[PDB]
Parts: sequence; structure tokens; C-alpha cells
Amino acid sequence: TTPGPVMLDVVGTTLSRDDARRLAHPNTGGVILFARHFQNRAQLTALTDSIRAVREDILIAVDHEGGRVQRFRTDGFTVLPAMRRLGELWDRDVLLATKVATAVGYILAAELRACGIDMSFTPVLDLDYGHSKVIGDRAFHRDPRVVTLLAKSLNHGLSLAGMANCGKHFPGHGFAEADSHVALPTDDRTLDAILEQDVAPYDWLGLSLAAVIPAHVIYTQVDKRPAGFSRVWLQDILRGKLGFTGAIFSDDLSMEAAREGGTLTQAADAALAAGCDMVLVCNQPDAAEVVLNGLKARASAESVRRIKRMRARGKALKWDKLIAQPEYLQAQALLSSAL
Ligand SMILES: CC(=O)N[C@H]1CNC[C@H](O)[C@@H](O)[C@@H]1O
Repeated sequence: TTPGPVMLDVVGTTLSRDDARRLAHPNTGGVILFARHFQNRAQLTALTDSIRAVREDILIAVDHEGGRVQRFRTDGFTVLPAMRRLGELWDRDVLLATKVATAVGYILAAELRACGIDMSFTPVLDLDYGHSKVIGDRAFHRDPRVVTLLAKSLNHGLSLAGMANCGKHFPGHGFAEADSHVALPTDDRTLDAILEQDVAPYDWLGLSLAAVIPAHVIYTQVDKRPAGFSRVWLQDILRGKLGFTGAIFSDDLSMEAAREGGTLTQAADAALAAGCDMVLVCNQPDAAEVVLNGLKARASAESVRRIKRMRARGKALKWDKLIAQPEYLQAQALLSSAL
């Protein structure tokens, strides 16, 4: 089988029949995991094994950014710094910050792969304007050039463990005031101002950028539709102007900002019509199931190529080997000392 366009979640720490029904649905492409899905490493590994036993082509992801966004923080998962801490380190020693960024990405990726997870929805490329509380310390730095090179260094670390990446929230959640979880944010700048600064890391990363999540933010001088529902942002700018060929994942359609798109099924249709390859529907698996069964038909072949490319590459070390690996051990020591 081949992956569908919907990324949803499972009900708990072990798979239920309802989960297995949803996982088997042709429109399912992925699972996103949250803190409630984690008791310990052994339980998590068994959960991801069982998910792949139902659907072998499934993508498994998690939000592991560090700082305030890190779902697994116990039983041996390394608590990672907020990305803002890396920008602060850069302001003292640029080269060391890049070295530390790579170590963070390697630890991050290697620990997740040891538990059977394909990817993390990282890095945040939002610029640290200071305007956005929802982003806040999740942003690397104010300067798009600095964001770019730190994110690139992080992504390199991810790649060393065979893990891809996902830049977010395109074209930038950093300038807008409001929190898209609970309201619909706006950004009234010109297209050109947005392109010159907030979009610049997406453009400069080139092949070091594997995927994008777009913001549920309305950029009122560019398009009346939030970015994740906007063909202007997703096709004209991202695919067109930037020539990006990686996967586009919608931000979570359960977020309040996304009700600007309609019922869940209507919003999903709109995100995919706009240019998302996958849509996230989090924290309401039965509503996700209505989406799975109601989605309007579309061409998906181009999307499927991109989705398959998000699967982790090559073999991962299990925990019992990772814990003795000098590279892993070295990275741990560097993170400890440098911050
Ligand atoms: C704007 C914002 O913080 N969105 C987050 C929440 N929605 C879906 C995922 O959990 C995560 O990757 C997103 O970054």
C-alpha cells in the first residue's frame, strides 16, 4: 500500500481496534505522537512496531523541537534546549553554536529512531521578532541569516541519523501577535517584506530543507486565505518562486485558526487543493475518521513521492547500541558543557 494524505493520532499507549481501522484506511498517511502516547521507551517502541504492523508504509512523527515543545522528556530522552538558547550561544561564538546545533540534531534524531519514529516537526524557522508568544523561545534568532545557518546545522545532525526535517511555520509565524491554536492571527506586511526576511531561510536552505508546515496565519496584503489554505503561498511562492520540491504538511486542522477553512473535511480539502501533500488532524481521531472517509478525490502521485521521502533512511541503532556509541556520548558531553 501507499500513503494517504491524512496524519492523525492513536488513542493511547497501545493500539486499539479503532486505531487499527483508521490506520488501514487508504487516506491515512501518518501518525503524530504526543506526550500521552509515551510511558517509557519499551512501551513506545512496542507502540510504533504495532503501528507499522498495521500499515507498513506509514509515516510516524512527533513534535521534538526542544525547550517548551518536546513530547518525550523522560526514560532516557535528552531534554533539549529551547532553540533560542542556540541563537544566544551564536551571539557569543558562531562556530561553536553550529557545532552544538549539529549535536542537538543528532541526539534528537538518534533517540527518536531508536524508538521507531521517522521524523520530528523541527526546525522552527520563524524569526524571533519577539511579537509572537506562541513561538517565543522556539525561534532560533532574529536574523534570518542566523536562523538559516543554525537550522542548517541542526538539520545536518538530523541527517546523520538518517532523519529528515520540517521547517515551520511558512511563510512566518514570528511577526503576528496572536496564537493560531486559539485565534486567527494576521500579518499585514507587504509580500516583499515577508519574502526578504521571514521566507529567506526557506529559500537559502536549498536541499537542506526537506519539508514545510505552513502557518494558519492570514497575510492580508498577499491573500485573504490563511497560508495553509492559500494556493498563492503554497504554489505561487513556495513551489513557484522558491522551486521547493519537499513535502508540505498542513498545521493541525483542529487549531482554531483553521476553522477559517470550514468543517474539518472542508478545511482538509482546501489545504490539499492549496498545495499541502498531507494534512494533520490532531486530538480528535473520530473526527479525523470523518475526514478520511469524506475527502474529495484529487491527484496524489506527486504528493506520494514527497511523503515517501520523509521516511527515515537506513538502519537505526537501537537503544542498547546507541547508549554506548562514542558519537552519541560526545554529543551529550558537548551539549552539557556548551549551554
Ligand atoms: C503554530 C504552532 O505552534 N503549531 C504547532 C501545533 N500544531 C501541530 C504540531 O503539533 C506542531 O508542529 C505545530 O508546530
